[PDB]
Amino acid sequence: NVIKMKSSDFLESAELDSKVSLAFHRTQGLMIMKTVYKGPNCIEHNEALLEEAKMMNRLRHSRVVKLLGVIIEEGKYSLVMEYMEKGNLMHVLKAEMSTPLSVKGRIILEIIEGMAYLHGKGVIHKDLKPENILVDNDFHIKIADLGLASFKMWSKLNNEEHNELREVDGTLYYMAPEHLNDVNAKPTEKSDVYSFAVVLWAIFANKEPYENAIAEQQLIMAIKSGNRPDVDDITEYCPREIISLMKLCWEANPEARPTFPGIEEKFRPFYLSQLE
Amino acid sequence: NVIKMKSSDFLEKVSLAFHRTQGLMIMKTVYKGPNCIEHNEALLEEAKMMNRLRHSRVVKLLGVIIEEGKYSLVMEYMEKGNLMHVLKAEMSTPLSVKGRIILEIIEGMAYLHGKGVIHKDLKPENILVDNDFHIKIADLGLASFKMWSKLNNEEHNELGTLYYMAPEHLNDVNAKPTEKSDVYSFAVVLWAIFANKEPYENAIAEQQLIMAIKSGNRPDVDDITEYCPREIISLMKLCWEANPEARPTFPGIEEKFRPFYLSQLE
Ligand SMILES: CC(C)(C(=O)N1C[C@@H]2C[C@H]1c1ccccc1O2)C(F)F
Ligand SMILES: CC(C)(C(=O)N1C[C@@H]2C[C@H]1c1ccccc1O2)C(F)F
Ligand SMILES: [Cl-]
Repeated sequence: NVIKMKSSDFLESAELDSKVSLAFHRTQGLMIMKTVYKGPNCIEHNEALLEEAKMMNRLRHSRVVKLLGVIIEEGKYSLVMEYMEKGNLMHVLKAEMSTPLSVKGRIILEIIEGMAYLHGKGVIHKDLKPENILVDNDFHIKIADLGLASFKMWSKLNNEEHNELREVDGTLYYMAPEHLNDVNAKPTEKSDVYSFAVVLWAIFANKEPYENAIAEQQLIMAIKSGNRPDVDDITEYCPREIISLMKLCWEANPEARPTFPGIEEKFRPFYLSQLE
Repeated sequence: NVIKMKSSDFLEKVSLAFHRTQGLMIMKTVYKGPNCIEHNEALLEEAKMMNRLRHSRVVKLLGVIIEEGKYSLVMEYMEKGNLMHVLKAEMSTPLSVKGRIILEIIEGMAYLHGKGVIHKDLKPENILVDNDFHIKIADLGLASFKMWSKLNNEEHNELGTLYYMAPEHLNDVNAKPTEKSDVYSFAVVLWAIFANKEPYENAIAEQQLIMAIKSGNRPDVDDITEYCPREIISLMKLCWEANPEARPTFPGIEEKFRPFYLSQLE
């Protein structure tokens, strides 16, 4: 069941850099709060938002970010989630203290475990990227869906005329070429395997791909016609097997890519023998 | 789909099996004898059902041999054997490894319950261990697979149980197992992990012990002469409650136990 929380239960809410904000619950401590809508009171979709909140609460796994509660009040709808101290994956990869190969290896296997969990329950992420991989103080990771790609009613609630905190309209580096300039195409398990491929590269590069691209359409068309992250831009020691894995996972044809159980079967013994 | 394998694909009853292209496996050969032709369709459909369970903490069925007079399940190799065999070795298992063994057991049982499977026979013999001390839950007695289990116990075929069983099933074979039946087994598996031996060694009859267990008696916590933490003793007492409804679920165990493992034991 979903825990129904109140705004009075939280003392202060400091907006943090990437509205997502750090929130101190008065009895249960530090949490993250995605406040999705703030505005005038319209109680139209509350049944579907709560049922969608129930569905996202059913997804329980050690490598998936738990929804802890929801604030469903007059003119404010928030999601409340667990706190992951080191922030997102790209924030950790850019830090002054460098992350060793064993921790990187463990990060990749935890990513695989979490994606396997979600695919096992029929969920396609549709938006796997470093920003959606959150890291605790022991370097263990949890996958989030901060763009609300799996949850239509909460995502549509953001894009509304009444909303003061409206999204006026990063993702495209990790979006599979079949989806670039193709809004109608249905994402699959294979779409996420592409994103993962680009996440692997990023883990060994310590940065976002495609730094030298100038315009958006230049990049879109480049990626659709075969261009990938530059493998020679990996300065530090990435093993041969992980480079082979990312090239396999960023195949142009979806059916040429492996699935996440197939990745895990290959990767886990490699992690244990070579990296741990 | 299930991979249909051949005897010619292997070089050799439970035995070590070398697949000619894929290396070492275990082959549980359930039947060897004359040709039983009728229920090969049900055996293959039951083989398909056991093939749907893919998880790092569950033994994968790699294939099945369904041939003239010979029926075998082929599964992954686990070098150190069952959990009880590893707990009895001359080199002791440290507390951190034991903690990780418990978490892997929890992960696997949560996987299985997530796919609607009740194990119904969780015990150290069904927990296999690899050379790095990582574990996988097995169903070596085919408790979830009636046609394959009945195929073993057949007239033509030429080829300790009670200690982990919840009291609701002792002297009540008709009662339906639940997720909570496995939670009791796990509770007794925890005890065993810190004792390095089977429970109830000093009991002298089956019927005495069964009725004792049904009326609340449990494995002896004073028999633990290693450091078992306080909160794991609290966890096993919670998990071996007489009333099934009083027991936690495996997601409930994990929520408590994982952060305990991470902060205190890792
Ligand atoms: C609460 C939110 C949506 C969240 O991370 N999740 C909800 C559930 C588990 C987790 C999640 C991760 C990835 C895909 C689906 C999904 O669904 C958060 F991002 F606000
Ligand atoms: C092949 C056998 C039966 C096996 O362990 N399993 C089959 C599938 C996954 C795994 C398993 C474990 C536990 C319960 C059911 C189950 O069903 C092996 F013991 F021979
Ligand atoms: Cl957890």
